[PDB]
Amino acid sequence: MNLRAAGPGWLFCPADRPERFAKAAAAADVVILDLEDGVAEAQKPAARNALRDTPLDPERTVVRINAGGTADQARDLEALAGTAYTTVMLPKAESAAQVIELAPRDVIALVETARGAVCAAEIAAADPTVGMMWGAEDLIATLGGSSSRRADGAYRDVARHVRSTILLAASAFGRLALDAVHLDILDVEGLQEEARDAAAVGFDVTVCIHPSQIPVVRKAYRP
Amino acid sequence: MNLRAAGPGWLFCPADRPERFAKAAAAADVVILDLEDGVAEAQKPAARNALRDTPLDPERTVVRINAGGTADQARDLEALAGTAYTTVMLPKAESAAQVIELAPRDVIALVETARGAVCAAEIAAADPTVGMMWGAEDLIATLGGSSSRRADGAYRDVARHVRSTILLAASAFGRLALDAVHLDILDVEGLQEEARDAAAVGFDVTVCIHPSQIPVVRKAYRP
Amino acid sequence: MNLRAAGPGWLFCPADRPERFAKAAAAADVVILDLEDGVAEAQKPAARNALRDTPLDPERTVVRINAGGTADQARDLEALAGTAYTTVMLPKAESAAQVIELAPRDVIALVETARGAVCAAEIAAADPTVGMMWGAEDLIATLGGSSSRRADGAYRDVARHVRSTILLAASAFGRLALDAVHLDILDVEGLQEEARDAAAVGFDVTVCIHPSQIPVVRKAYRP
Ligand SMILES: O=C([O-])CC(=O)C(=O)O
Ligand SMILES: O=C([O-])CC(=O)C(=O)O
Ligand SMILES: O=C([O-])CC(=O)C(=O)O
Ligand SMILES: [Mg+2]
Ligand SMILES: [Mg+2]
Ligand SMILES: [Mg+2]
Repeated sequence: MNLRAAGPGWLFCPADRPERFAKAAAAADVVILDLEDGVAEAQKPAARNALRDTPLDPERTVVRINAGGTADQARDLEALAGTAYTTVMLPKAESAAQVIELAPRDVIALVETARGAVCAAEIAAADPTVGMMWGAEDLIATLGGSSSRRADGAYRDVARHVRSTILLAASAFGRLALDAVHLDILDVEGLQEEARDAAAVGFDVTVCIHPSQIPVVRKAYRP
Repeated sequence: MNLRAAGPGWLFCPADRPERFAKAAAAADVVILDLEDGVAEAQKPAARNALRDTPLDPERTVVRINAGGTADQARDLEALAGTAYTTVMLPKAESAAQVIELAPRDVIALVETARGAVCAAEIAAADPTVGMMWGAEDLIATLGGSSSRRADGAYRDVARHVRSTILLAASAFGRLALDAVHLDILDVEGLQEEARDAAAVGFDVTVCIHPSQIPVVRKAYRP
Repeated sequence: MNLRAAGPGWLFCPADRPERFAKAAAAADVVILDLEDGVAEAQKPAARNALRDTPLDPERTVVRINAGGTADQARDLEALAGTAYTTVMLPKAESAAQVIELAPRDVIALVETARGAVCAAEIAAADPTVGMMWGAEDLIATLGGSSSRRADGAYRDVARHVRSTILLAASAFGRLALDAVHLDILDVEGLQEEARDAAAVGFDVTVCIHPSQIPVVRKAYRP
C-alpha cells in the first residue's frame, strides 16, 4: 500500500450506494467506503454485498468498518474477506489492541473519544497502523457535550487539543495524518481555511463527505 | 455516592463558617466544605470542629482536604472520621499514589500543578477517583508565572491546555469533570461564557466560590 | 551549574565567529555557542577550533551540539573535551536515551519534532536534563508542514500545543523552561508580547538570535 502517493483529497461514500462508487473514485484521490454511520443500521448487510460485487481500486480505496467489539465489525471483516481491500479505517479507536486485532490488514485509526485521545501514541505506535485521523463530532458527543464549535465557528478548545494530539502521534511514528471532516458542506470558506492550515501544519489529508469539497482541498495543498 | 445526579452548581464554603453551611447547601447542588486555602492556617482546627458538630447532607457534600504529605491533611482525615462524608477533594493532586492513600473514600482530584497535568491520566485512572478538577491559579503559581489570563480576559495557553487535559482524562475513565472556578465573582458575563462552553464541551460541573454564581451556572447547563 | 541564577536573556552565537563571542557574552545573560544550524556544514571544524582557543565563562555559556546519532555530534563532544563547558543543548531531542548518552554533562533538551513532543516528559525526566526548550520551525518542518504561524502572526495550534507541553514537562521535573526564538528580529512588538506572556506563564527564559532582542526580553521579565 502507498496511500501517501495519492492526493490529499479523500472522500467518504456509503457502501450501500454502489451507483456512486464510480463517480466518487473518479472525483477523489482516495475513496473511503463507509460501513459505519454512513449507512443505516438496516442497510448494512446491503452495503456489505455491494462492497463485494462492486469492486474499486484497492490502491486508492479504504473501507471504514464498525467499532471494535461490535457484531457489525465482525460481519464487516467477513464481508471484507471477499474483496481485494487491505486498508481499513477503525472508528472510535481507543487502544493498540483494537488495532492489533485487525492485523494483518493496514489500519487507519480514527480517534474520536476521550480514551482514544489519551492513548493516541499507543494507538499510532501499533504495528498495523498506517494512519491517524480524528473526528470532533463523536468526540464531543462521547464527552457528554453538545457543540464542537463555538459561536465564531472555530472548534472548541478540547477539539483543537485533540487535533494537535493526533497530528503529533501520527507523525512521531511515521503515520499518515488525516484532518477532520468539514461537516458544513456549503461552507467552502471555512473548509479552505482549515485545509490551508492543515497543509501548513503537516496533515497529509483532509477528508471530505461531499465531492464538491475535493477541489478546494486539493488547491489548499497546492504548493 | 451519586454526585452525578446532582446539578452542575457546586459551591465552595470555608469549614470555619458553619453559620453559612445551611445557606450554601440550600443555594448549591453540591457544597464543597473547604479545609484548604479557604480557611486561615490558624482557623483550621476550628473548621475541623465545625465539620463535626455541624453536619450536612453527605449526598450533596464533599470535603476539600489539604495536600498529600502534609500535617494538615493528616489532621483532616482524623476529623473526617467523625462525620458521614465519603467524598474528598484533593488539592495539588500529583499522582495516583496520593489518591490511592485516601482509599477507601471517594476522591475528586484537583490538578493544579505541572506534575499533576503531566500525570492526569494516571490520576484519573486510580480506583478511588470519581472526579477530576483543575485550577489555573495554583497552576500558574507553581509554574513560577504570575498571570493565568491575558489582557483580553481569556486564559493563557498553558491553562487552556490543562483544562482540555483534565477533561479528556476524567472522561476517558468515566470520571466526573469539574471546570475551574471563575475568580472574578462580579464578572457574570465571563462566567456565563465559560459555563456555556463547559456545558457544550462535556464538563459536568463548574465550581463556584460565591452563591450568586450558581444560577448562571445552572442556566448555562440548561438544555 | 546555576544557570537559573542568570537573567532571562539567552543569545545564540555561531561558534565560527569567535570575534563576536566577547560582545555576545557581554550583551546576554547566557550565551549559547552554536555548532548546529548556526554554522555552515563546512565551517563546523572551524567553529570547533574556535570553541577551544576562544574561551567564555562556563558559568553563563552553553554549547549547542549536533543531533543524536550524527557524526557531527561525535566530533562536537571530542572538541568539547578541551573546554571548561559542562552544559550542552541537544537539538531534535527525541528521547531520554539521547539525553542519557550525554552524561555526565548537563543537558538542555530542545524539543522540535513530533517524537520529542510525544516523549516530552520522558525527556524532561532524564537525570542529565537541566532544561527544556522548544522550536517551532524544525517542528513544522519535520511534520511536513510549511508554516509555523498563521496570517495574524500567531503560532499555529500544533506549535502552541507543544509550547505548553514542554513548559509542563520542564516544570513537572524542576527543569528550566526556555521559550522559542522569535525569528522576526525587527518585530520587537511581537517579541515583547511573547516574552511578556512567557514571563507570566512560568518560562524562565526566552532565547534570542540577535543581541538587540535581549533588552526587550529582560524588560518583559522585569517585575
Ligand atoms: O459518517 C460520516 O459521514 C463522518 C463520520 O462518521 C465521522 O467523521 O466520524
Ligand atoms: O480557595 C479557593 O477558593 C479556590 C481554590 O483554592 C482553588 O480553586 O484551588
Ligand atoms: O539556528 C538558529 O538560529 C535557531 C535554531 O536552530 C532553532 O531554534 O532550532
Ligand atoms: Mg464518527
Ligand atoms: Mg488551589
Ligand atoms: Mg532547530
